[PDB]
Amino acid sequence: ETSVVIVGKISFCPKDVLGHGAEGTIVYRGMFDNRDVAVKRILPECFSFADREVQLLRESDEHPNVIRYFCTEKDRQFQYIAIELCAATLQEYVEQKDFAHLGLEPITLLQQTTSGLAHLHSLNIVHRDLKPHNILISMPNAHGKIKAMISDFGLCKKLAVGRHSFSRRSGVPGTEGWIAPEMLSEDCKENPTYTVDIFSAGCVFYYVISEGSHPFGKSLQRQANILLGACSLDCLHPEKHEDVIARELIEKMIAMDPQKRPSAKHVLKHPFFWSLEKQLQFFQDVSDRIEKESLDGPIVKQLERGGRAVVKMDWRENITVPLQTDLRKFRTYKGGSVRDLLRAMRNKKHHYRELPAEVRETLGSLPDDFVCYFTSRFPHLLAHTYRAMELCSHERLFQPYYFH
Amino acid sequence: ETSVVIVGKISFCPKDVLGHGAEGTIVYRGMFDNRDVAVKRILPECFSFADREVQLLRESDEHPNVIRYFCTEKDRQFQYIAIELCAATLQEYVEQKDFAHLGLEPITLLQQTTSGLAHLHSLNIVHRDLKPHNILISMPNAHGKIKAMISDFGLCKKLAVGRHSFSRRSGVPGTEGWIAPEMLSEDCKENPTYTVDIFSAGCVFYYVISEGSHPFGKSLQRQANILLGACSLDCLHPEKHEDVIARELIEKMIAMDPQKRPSAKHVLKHPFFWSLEKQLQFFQDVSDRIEKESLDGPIVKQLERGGRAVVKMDWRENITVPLQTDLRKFRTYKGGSVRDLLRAMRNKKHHYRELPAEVRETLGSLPDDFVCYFTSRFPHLLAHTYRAMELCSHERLFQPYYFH
Ligand SMILES: N[C@H]1CC[C@H](Nc2ncnc3c(C(=O)Nc4c(Cl)ccc(NS(=O)(=O)c5cc(F)ccc5F)c4F)csc23)CC1
Ligand SMILES: N[C@H]1CC[C@H](Nc2ncnc3c(C(=O)Nc4c(Cl)ccc(NS(=O)(=O)c5cc(F)ccc5F)c4F)csc23)CC1
Repeated sequence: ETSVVIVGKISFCPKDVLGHGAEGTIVYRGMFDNRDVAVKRILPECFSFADREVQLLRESDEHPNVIRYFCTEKDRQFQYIAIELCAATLQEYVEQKDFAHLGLEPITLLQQTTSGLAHLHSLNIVHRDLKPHNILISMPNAHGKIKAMISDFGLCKKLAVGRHSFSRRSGVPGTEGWIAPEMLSEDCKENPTYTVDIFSAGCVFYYVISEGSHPFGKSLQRQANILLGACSLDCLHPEKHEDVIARELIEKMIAMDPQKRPSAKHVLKHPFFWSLEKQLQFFQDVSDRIEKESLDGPIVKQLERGGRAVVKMDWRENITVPLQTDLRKFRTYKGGSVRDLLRAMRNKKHHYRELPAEVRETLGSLPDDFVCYFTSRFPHLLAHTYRAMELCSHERLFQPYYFH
Repeated sequence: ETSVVIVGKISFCPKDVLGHGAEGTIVYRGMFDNRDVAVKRILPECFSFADREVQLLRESDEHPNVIRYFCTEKDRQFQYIAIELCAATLQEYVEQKDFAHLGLEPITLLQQTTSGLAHLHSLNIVHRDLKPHNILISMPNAHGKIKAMISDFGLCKKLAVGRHSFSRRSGVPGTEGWIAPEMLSEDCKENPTYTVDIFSAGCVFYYVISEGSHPFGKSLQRQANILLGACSLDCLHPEKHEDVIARELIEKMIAMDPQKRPSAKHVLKHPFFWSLEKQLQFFQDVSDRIEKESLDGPIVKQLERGGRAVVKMDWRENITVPLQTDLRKFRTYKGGSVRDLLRAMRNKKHHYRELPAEVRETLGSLPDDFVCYFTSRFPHLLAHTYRAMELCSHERLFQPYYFH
């Protein structure tokens, strides 16, 4: 005994409220062409912007991590925008989940969000209101997989061709606690640009992997801390390898200097998104790259700068006893050298199949267990090597690992 | 002074005809929700077919290489189906002289098509009408890039739950030339299955890379030769590396025994689609795997079976003089051995940075010219090594290269 509203090909039940937007807009569950949709109702004072918004998303190239638009209808009083129906917000995903049964789904979710953002930016569109509440989680497809989608383009700006920045004349679009600091600065000479989205995404990254925390604290003091640069990444412990890599990326995404934030396409290349196999492949390509480099050369000096803390003074003392026994039968590696620890890894990896069964047992299978054997014992190895080998980042061998 | 037809939210100008077909079929250029679309008009004698097939298109169309459906309108006389407006068919792409590829070359097109096909089969949808006329080429996107899309879903069937097969009662295309033989024979025990699409795809593959030829002849003799098993791949040359690899894949796709045809996901794993760098990596992983292998073990024995033709009696005599001069130090490399050829390749890849400038100059840069140096001189090496190392296809290191 429920009621239906039909405006053209868009139908919805007024009792199925999914949320409330800005300016007294309501979102309903509904139907369009017998597809499940979400239906946003807007006011007459919004008809000009909605047509501009719809024209933006109807005309832009489709992308799997940008929400799919279906149809707009107008009646005597309202406009209605139908889009793909989603199961949840990213906010509800983080509140209502336990990241043990998910595995790499949180990181895949952030990589999809970042792909969507890189797609917007390459169309010269700055979102300016990225936040967990308007990153949407799809309904499971026929195979049960889900994905993240960027939505809510009311605050976005399409830069003119040739422009790389926009002026603050419109003021401060955004939501308190996710606004880049250069947006709220009286004495900032440089116009904001695409990197306002990187700062917001950085906060989202930390929000997801911390399962609810914000780099700049609780919501009431959140935006004040941003202006002061008062951030804190406590949930990332500095001696767990996964947390070190995540901290290296996020710190740059939320950096106070906008020009120090990586573009969205840079973010996607970071080791935060590397599989175990690719990390070991990076260690191998590095070890091969520096095998004939002199100890006085710029590449090795960079790699050894701070190296004793990376290898924990003597890495041969921080490995398992069967691998210590096996390393002594051969030429001696220098225990304080990052380069030699990489050389030992490359050598045990290349000769894995002929290693004594005791040594293959403590290393574990190639490549997953093998690489974690080293990264879990030397949690700064990959981050430190990644930063040091930035010198070779324009060479063909290191193209899969960096971005130009 | 041109006339406009409006049927619901679909409109079109009947002067803008795009094609004709059976059952009084006409396709027009038109509009829907202010997008350019193609509009197909069908008769009352198709209302029954049409709705079932529109639903299957609506369940498949989220994949980027499946045509996107937009709207369907029922008319007091006809039915009208609006889909994404496209620029060309695959047929026009192959047969038109200076067809701008727009950053889309034949291999990427075939891989896009197979990706779409694999998406369908994973939804338990068999297409059953795959041919160049109903693979479409998109309009360029905002970045100027184009892609291929499967369409013409009028004959596609969703298999019943638990069936891997369908019966020949209701869904064989009226236009022949591209139909798997078991769809049209009578002496047939097994019922047709997904591999009817692979057979058609096999013919399309040849049609694209041969630039217009069919494996089974021209027009009317095609389907007759298909039922006969009389095919010919003579555009694929036996002494060109790309053609040898292409022939090894197309041959299994159009195989008479439907059970011997690889699935669409298996096709995608075939070296036909490997980048140059992946091919060089396969050679290195093989060479490492057999370095300590017994000369009389099954693996090396398998690798040397027919090795003389692969290395052309003496591979040391079929390489450039600078590389010959550089291999002189390695007197352990036997020129009659496929394994030793692989060992020399791996050794010069590993030590590439240290090689003299003469040697690097004839090899070319790593990894593209380097791997082509050898495959262009030993056009059977990859195909032979690939088949030979199938003995190691269940080992973790050779997971990426095979299909399990
Ligand atoms: N508890 C859960 C919570 C999640 C619920 N599922 C949802 N599924 C899908 N959408 C939503 C929403 C929601 O606001 N949609 C929405 C809608 Cl309908 C229209 C416009 C915009 N913005 S736009 O920029 O104008 C815009 C214009 C375009 F032409 C295309 C895309 C656009 F974005 C928008 F963002 C709120 S919830 C929810 C299910 C119940
Ligand atoms: N020289 C160039 C040539 C390419 C032209 N561009 C095109 N762009 C986009 N579509 C086309 C087409 C074209 O047939 N569309 C089309 C359309 Cl509109 C609707 C349906 C189907 N499928 S179906 O099997 O009929 C079919 C039947 C059912 F009952 C149910 C579902 C179905 F799916 C289809 F396939 C023909 S040309 C062209 C531009 C000029």
